[PDB]
Amino acid sequence: GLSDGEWQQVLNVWGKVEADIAGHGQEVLIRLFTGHPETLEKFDKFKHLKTEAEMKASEDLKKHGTVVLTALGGILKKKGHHEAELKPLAQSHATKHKIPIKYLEFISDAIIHVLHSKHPGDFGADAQGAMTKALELFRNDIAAKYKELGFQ
Ligand code: HEM
Repeated sequence: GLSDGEWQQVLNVWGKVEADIAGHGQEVLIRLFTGHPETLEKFDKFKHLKTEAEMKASEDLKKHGTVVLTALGGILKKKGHHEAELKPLAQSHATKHKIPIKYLEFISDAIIHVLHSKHPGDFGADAQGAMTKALELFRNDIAAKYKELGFQ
């Protein structure tokens, strides 16, 4: 449950991401994969990436980063009214990709890390609070769908 002012902060922060969705998406995934190498194993199409240099050079990783952040941005712009947008992602990530909710926590924190890394001094405490709450809401609603599906 975010207030109007918190959603305003989220969407203000998101404008930073939308200015360079592929660069943000790439760095989010690289942060996830390097911070939590087990997550790489969930991607048949990225498990060949042995080094961060290879990840950085991967155009397909940037492409997927764009897909991920485009989806997330579409969800965030719903300001919590995202049941229709979230449902297929929860279902695909539970049933097809088999992504534990822990990895969604990892990527949530990776987003925060990337925002500070790319916008040092420009991702204020209020913005971090609001973005964190929005990612928690996202993760929590996914978690509810995971529970429905019995997925761990
Ligand atoms: C912000 C969180 C995330 C969003 C918005 C997101 C979004 C997406 C989207 C839109 C797709 C393609 C459509 C689909 O299959 O449903 C996708 C595919 C996938 N996602 Fe995610 N995802 C997220 C987090 C994760 C995490 C944390 C993992 C694994 C650690 C993961 C693993 C995958 C895999 C394995 C695929 C299929 C990739 C392929 O083979 O093309 N996702 N994701």
